[PDB]
Amino acid sequence: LKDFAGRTAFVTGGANGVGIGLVRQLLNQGCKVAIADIRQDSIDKALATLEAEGSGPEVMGVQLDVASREGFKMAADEVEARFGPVSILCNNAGVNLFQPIEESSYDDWDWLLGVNLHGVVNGVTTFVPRMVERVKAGEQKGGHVVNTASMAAFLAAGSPGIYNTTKFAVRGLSESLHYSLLKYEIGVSVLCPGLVKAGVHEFGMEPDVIGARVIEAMKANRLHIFSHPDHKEELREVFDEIIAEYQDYPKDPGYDQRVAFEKFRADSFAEARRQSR
Amino acid sequence: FAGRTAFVTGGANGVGIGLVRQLLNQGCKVAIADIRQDSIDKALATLEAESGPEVMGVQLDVASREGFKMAADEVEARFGPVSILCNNAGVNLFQPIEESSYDDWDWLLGVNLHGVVNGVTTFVPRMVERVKAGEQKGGHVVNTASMAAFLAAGSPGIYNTTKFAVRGLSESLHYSLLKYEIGVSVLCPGLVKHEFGMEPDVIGARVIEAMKANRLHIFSHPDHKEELREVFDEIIAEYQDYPKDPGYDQRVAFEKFRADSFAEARRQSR
Repeated sequence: LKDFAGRTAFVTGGANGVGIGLVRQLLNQGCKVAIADIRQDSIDKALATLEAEGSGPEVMGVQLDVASREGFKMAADEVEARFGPVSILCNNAGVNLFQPIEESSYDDWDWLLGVNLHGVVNGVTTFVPRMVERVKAGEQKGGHVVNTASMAAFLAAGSPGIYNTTKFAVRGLSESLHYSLLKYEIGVSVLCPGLVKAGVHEFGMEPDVIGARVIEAMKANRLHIFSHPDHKEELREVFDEIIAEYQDYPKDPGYDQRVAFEKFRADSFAEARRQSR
Repeated sequence: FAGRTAFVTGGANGVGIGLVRQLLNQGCKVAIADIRQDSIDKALATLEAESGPEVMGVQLDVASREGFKMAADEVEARFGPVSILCNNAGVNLFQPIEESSYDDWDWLLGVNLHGVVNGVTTFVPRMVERVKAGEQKGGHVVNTASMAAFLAAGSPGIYNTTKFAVRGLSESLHYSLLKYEIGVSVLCPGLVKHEFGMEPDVIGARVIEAMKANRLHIFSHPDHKEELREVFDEIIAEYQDYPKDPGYDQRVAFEKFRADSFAEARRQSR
C-alpha cells in the first residue's frame, strides 16, 4: 500500500477506543476518514475533538449499526457520495460479554454475532466487491481491510465464550480474505490486541500507539498485527501444546496416496504464504 | 460408555455414521439426526443389517432452534437423557469470500456455526442441570471442525470462517465445562472417504479414545503435523520486537499472571 494521500477510509466503532486511534492516524497519513458508529452522541464528540485538532474538512460521521446489511449499504453510499470511493476499511466495531457459553442465551449469541461477526461480514460484503470492481476497471490501485479481532482469536479460556467464538471467526475470515485478495493487491490484516487503555484500566496500550503500529503493518500487508508483544511466549507454548496433541497413529489404508495429494495442496498454500511475506 | 445415549448430527453418513457405529459398538444408544429423511433410513437399514433397538433416527435442520429443541425432546423421551453430543453436520462451498453473497453466508453459517450453537444451547444446559442435581455423571460434546480451523487459504473462505468459529467455541466450552466433568473435543479431520480418504470407522474409533482422554483437539490424521508446525512458526515470526510503550511493565506483569492461571487450567485439562 503506497501513499495514503487522497484515499478515503471508513472506520466502524470509529468514535473512541481503538477506533479513534485508527481514525487519527489515518488522518495523519492524509486520508479522508468516515467515522461509523452506533451512537450519534459518541460520533459528535469524536468529530468535535478532531475538529479541535484541526482535521475538520477531512472527517465525517455516519450513524450505523454494523449488524444491519441494509444500514451498511446506505452508510457506504453516503460516504462514497461525499468523500468518494473508499479504499481503506477498518471493521473495528465490537462488543463483549463476560460469560461462559453454557450460561449464555440465544439472545446473547445473536447480539454478539451481529456486531462482532456479521459486522465484519457486512463491511466486507458491502465494500470489497466494490473495491474489486474498481481494481479490475483500472479505477483503483491498492487498498486495505483491517478487521479488529483480539488475542482471544488465539487464546480462548472459559469466558468470554461467545466473544472468543466471534474473534476466532474474524481471524478465519481475515486470513481467508488476505489470500484471496492478493491477486487484486488489496491488503488484509487482522488486528489482535491485548489490553487497550487493581489499576487494570490504567496500563492498557494507548489507541494512538496501536494506530501507528497498524499503519506500519498495513504498509507491509502483515496478516497478523500483534500490536502487543506481551503474549509471544504464551502463544509459543500454546502452539507447542497443540502440536503435542498429535498422536503417534498408524498409517491407515490409503495413507501414502493421501499424503502425496496433501503435500500437493500444502505446496500451493505455502506458495501463497511465501508471496504474502 | 455403556448405557449412555448419544445424539449425532449429520449422523447419516461420512464421519457421522463412523461415529454412530463406533458409539453403538461401545454399548451406547444413539440418535442419528440429519436433514434428509431417506439418508436416515438408508443409515438405519445398514445398521439393522448389523441390533437396532439401540439406534434411532430424527429428521432435523440443525439451523432451526425450534427444530433442535423438538428433536432433543423426542430423543430423550425414547432413549433417555443425552450425555454425548456430536455436532457433526456441515456444508461446504468452494468460493473465495469476495465472490460470495449474503445468501452463501446465511447458508453456511446456518449449518456449520448455528448448528453447533443450537446443539450446545439445546443440550449443554440440560447436562449441566443434571450434573448439578447428581442425576448425571460425566458427558462429552464433540464438535466437527476441520483442518480448515487451522489452515485457511483463499478458498473456501466462508467455510474456513465457520470452522475457526467452531474451534473457538469448542476451546471455550472445554475450559468452562471442566468443573462439571463434561468433556469437550474439536474433531479436526483431513480427507474422509476420494478413494484415499480416511475410513469413517477409523475416525470414529480414534474419536472414542480421545473422548476418554478429554483431548481438546482430535487430529485424526497424522497428515498435517509438519505443515501445522510451520504455520505456527510463521505466526510467531510475525511478532514485532516493538519498543516498550507507556505502562508496558505493569501490563506485562498482569499478563504473566492471567497466563499462569490459564496455563494451570490447561495442565489440569491434560
